[PDB]
Amino acid sequence: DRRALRIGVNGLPPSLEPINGISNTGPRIINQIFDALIRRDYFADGAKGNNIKLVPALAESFERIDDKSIRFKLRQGVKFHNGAEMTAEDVAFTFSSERLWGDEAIKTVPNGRNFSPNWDEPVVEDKYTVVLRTKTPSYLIEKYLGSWLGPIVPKEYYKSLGAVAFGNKPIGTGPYKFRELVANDHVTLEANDGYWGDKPTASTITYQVVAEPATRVAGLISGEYDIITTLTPDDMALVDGYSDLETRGTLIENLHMFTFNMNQPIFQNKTLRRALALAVNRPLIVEALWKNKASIPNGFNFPHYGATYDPKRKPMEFNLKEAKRLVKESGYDGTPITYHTMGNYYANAVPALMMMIEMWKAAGITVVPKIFAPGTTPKDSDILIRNWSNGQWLTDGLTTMVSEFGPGRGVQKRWGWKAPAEFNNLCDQVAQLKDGEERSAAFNRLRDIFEDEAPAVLMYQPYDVYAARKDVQWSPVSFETMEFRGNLNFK
Repeated sequence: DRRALRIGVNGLPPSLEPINGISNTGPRIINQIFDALIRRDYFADGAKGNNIKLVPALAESFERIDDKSIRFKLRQGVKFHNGAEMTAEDVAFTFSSERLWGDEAIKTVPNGRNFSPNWDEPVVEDKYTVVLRTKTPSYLIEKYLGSWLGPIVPKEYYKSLGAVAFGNKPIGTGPYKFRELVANDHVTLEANDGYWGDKPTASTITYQVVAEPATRVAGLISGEYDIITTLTPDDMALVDGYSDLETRGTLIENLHMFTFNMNQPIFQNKTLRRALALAVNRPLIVEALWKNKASIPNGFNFPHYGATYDPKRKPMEFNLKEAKRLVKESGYDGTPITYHTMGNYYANAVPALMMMIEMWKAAGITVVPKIFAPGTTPKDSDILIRNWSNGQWLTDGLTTMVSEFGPGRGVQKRWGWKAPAEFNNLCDQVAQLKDGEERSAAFNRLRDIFEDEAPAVLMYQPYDVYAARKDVQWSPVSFETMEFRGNLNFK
């Protein structure tokens, strides 16, 4: 009989429905209940959990048929946890206007269109064949289907409950099936021994909420948990001291930044935005708070972007001489500028802010913290500077320079960034182009416009730390999720 796995977690997601559950805490549970048509093989070819190789999963085979359509041949006889057979009807429903991207659908799945390409209606050609397609050119359909957008839901069962009720009683095809949810306390899953893939190695997996990281460290020391989540490099020394325990860390595909409400007169133009960007000494922050474990990216550029990653890109400029020149050029009069942060919701948010307040003071700018309480929502008119984070969810450069800072999106529409026409033309174009010299050059150029305009200032790629018993073999992956397929063995 297999061991029961117990994971001490920072929290539980608001839903277990694949899109509504998208969060720092959802994917780790959702990845076990559901399968996608394509799976990202993080450990392929000896990689330490960071490979972007996409391999077929519920799709037995696929063939791209033109610049915007892919014919998928599905695995036959695969069952959902309730006994329903997985067919083209279910895959077409998953990426349909009715469930995901239509006007009525986004009323219950609010990010269904935001995390999707320009989908056209799926076409069911036979019981196990479906064409997934876009209205305009798209060579990213494969990447979107291998992302957190991809999980396949059962048509009849999902339709009879709806997105919110499905999220509290989810049915998928994955290696573990939903047993129970006690809101903000635990989610228990039980082994799906009818799983089309490899036999699950745990009898059950419990995701138990433990708000305090110190209480989680004690839970691992005592024997309440096998694996614990959401630690920082400072907690590594206490855990490693125990010979039967060890820390397991990795860089995650997320980016910490600060952004500006550009409707405010002081941030309507790029001048003072650039001054605050050039005054930030990023290695001094990563040395003092992240134990040099965080990585400072060279532009809005990451190795998981694949063919749109530029390793020869120069790092982001730190120049206090230029920063002081821009402060005076902007007409900045010395009024304190607020920096909103909901405490340390993002790791090291307040200590990073306090370090930057000194670096901005050196440049001639007074920035004060506006530490808002959990449960509060500051009104947009009261925001000058605010911290933010963007999960780089696709294995492509589109997420999040285009998906967040592009045309019609919130940074330009809600926060007022007047982006140059070239940025919006290249954003619309790179969504359509296939990987080549033209696509890679357009991203390198978009990155340059991003730095000149400074609608956000990138700080660093965070370092996520897990801790686990040495008798549980599991390696983390470079994304905010947990993968147990070919990566969960008990000693």
